[PDB]
Amino acid sequence: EEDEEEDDEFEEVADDPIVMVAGRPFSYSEVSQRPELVAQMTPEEKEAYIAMGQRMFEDLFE
Repeated sequence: EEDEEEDDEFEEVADDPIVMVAGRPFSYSEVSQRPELVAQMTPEEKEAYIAMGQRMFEDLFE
Protein backbone atom coordinates (compact mmCIF):
# COMPACT_ATOMS: atom_id res chain seq x y z
CA GLU A 1 0.00 0.00 0.00
CA GLU A 2 0.97 3.69 0.11
CA ASP A 3 1.57 3.77 3.86
CA GLU A 4 4.27 1.10 3.84
CA GLU A 5 7.55 2.55 5.08
CA GLU A 6 9.33 4.71 2.52
CA ASP A 7 7.82 8.00 1.33
CA ASP A 8 5.82 7.47 -1.88
CA GLU A 9 2.43 8.07 -3.47
CA PHE A 10 -0.01 6.82 -6.13
CA GLU A 11 -1.13 3.79 -4.11
CA GLU A 12 -2.13 1.13 -6.63
CA VAL A 13 -3.50 -2.34 -5.90
CA ALA A 14 -4.22 -3.43 -9.44
CA ASP A 15 -1.90 -5.93 -11.13
CA ASP A 16 -2.97 -5.23 -14.70
CA PRO A 17 -4.04 -1.68 -15.64
CA ILE A 18 -7.56 -1.83 -17.01
CA VAL A 19 -7.53 -0.13 -20.38
CA MET A 20 -10.54 0.81 -22.48
CA VAL A 21 -10.95 -0.53 -25.98
CA ALA A 22 -13.85 0.79 -28.03
CA GLY A 23 -15.49 2.00 -24.83
CA ARG A 24 -15.09 -1.28 -22.97
CA PRO A 25 -12.73 -2.09 -20.07
CA PHE A 26 -10.25 -4.92 -20.63
CA SER A 27 -6.82 -5.86 -19.35
CA TYR A 28 -3.87 -3.83 -20.66
CA SER A 29 -1.75 -6.94 -21.16
CA GLU A 30 -4.57 -8.28 -23.29
CA VAL A 31 -4.74 -5.18 -25.49
CA SER A 32 -0.96 -5.17 -25.91
CA GLN A 33 -1.33 -8.66 -27.34
CA ARG A 34 -4.50 -7.99 -29.31
CA PRO A 35 -4.03 -5.69 -32.31
CA GLU A 36 -7.74 -5.98 -33.18
CA LEU A 37 -8.30 -4.16 -29.93
CA VAL A 38 -5.82 -1.32 -30.25
CA ALA A 39 -7.06 -0.94 -33.83
CA GLN A 40 -10.56 -0.59 -32.37
CA MET A 41 -9.25 1.88 -29.81
CA THR A 42 -10.38 5.44 -30.32
CA PRO A 43 -7.79 8.26 -30.62
CA GLU A 44 -8.38 8.94 -26.94
CA GLU A 45 -8.09 5.26 -25.96
CA LYS A 46 -5.07 4.47 -28.13
CA GLU A 47 -3.20 7.60 -27.06
CA ALA A 48 -3.96 6.68 -23.45
CA TYR A 49 -3.02 3.01 -23.78
CA ILE A 50 0.01 3.90 -25.88
CA ALA A 51 0.99 6.55 -23.33
CA MET A 52 0.70 3.94 -20.59
CA GLY A 53 2.88 1.51 -22.49
CA GLN A 54 5.48 4.15 -23.27
CA ARG A 55 5.82 5.04 -19.59
CA MET A 56 6.42 1.34 -18.91
CA PHE A 57 9.40 1.30 -21.27
CA GLU A 58 10.79 4.74 -20.49
CA ASP A 59 13.06 3.32 -17.81
CA LEU A 60 15.60 0.75 -18.92
CA PHE A 61 18.88 -0.27 -17.32
CA GLU A 62 19.85 -2.73 -20.03
